[PDB]
Amino acid sequence: TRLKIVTIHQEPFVYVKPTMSDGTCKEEFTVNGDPVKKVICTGPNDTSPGSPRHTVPQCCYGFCIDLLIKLARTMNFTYEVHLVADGKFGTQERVNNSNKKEWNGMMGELLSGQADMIVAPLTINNERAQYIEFSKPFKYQGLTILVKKGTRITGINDPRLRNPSDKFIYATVKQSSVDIYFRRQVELSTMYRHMEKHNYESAAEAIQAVRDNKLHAFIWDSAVLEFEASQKCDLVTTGELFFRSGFGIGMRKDSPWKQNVSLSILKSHENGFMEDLDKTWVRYQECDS
Ligand SMILES: O=c1[nH]c2ccccc2n2c(S)nnc12
Repeated sequence: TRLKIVTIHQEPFVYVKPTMSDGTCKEEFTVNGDPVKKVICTGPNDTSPGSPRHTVPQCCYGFCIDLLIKLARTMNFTYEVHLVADGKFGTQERVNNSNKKEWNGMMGELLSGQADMIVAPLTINNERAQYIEFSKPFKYQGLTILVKKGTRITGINDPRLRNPSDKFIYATVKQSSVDIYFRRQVELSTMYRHMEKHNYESAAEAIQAVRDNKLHAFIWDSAVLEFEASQKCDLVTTGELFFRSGFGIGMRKDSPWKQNVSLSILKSHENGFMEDLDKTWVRYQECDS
């Protein structure tokens, strides 16, 4: 009767921290002085490779955890939370050198029944929606560009992007959905020729490169980038959001929970719950002084 929830490590939607020796979560508080709600999430012990605990209890919290808690109380279900084993959101890939394709990441865990519900900043798109159901979006999604403050880029149609040169370096994260999407679009091939020269192994490295003036612009999720930029006085996002969609809760097709998850989200938009989440989680009060 208890739902298996899969989520993924992605601040500020889901923070992942160790439990204490007792197996409890450290008591912490929000800017408003409310207790941070924390759940126990088991997941791959990436922090301690070599540990005899391969799958380890950890403390999860953030925007998506508050939202999970709201859903559970509103729809009266119990749950246990785990972090996706391969650390991925989910793409469809050929397996075993055949023509059979399988989803990995959280998409795969949902389809195989290792998860009953995906609660994460999971981007709604047409290909995913062929295989699962999304709720109404709890938050809107798009890409944006991270730059040093002062750098002016209008957005995706900016000439320094559309007509690239070594004078203005931009990039994204290798093997991310952004990377995979860009590399397959005829319309983006000129941009991609530039980007594949500069793509970074991880978002954190790319963000640091922008601070270090080693990368001029980083193309990534706008929620992640706006969160990161708010921490740093010398970092800003710039240009119009682009390639937009929304984040939704994911469930298997014809799930008995789908309508109720959507109604709960619509209620939360209307009553100010979602806006309160945005206030609590999404932006620093001010840049580091
Ligand atoms: O559903 C997603 N959500 C994502 C949210 C933030 C950053 C990357 C995300 N992502 C990637 S890469 N691939 N799928 C996703």
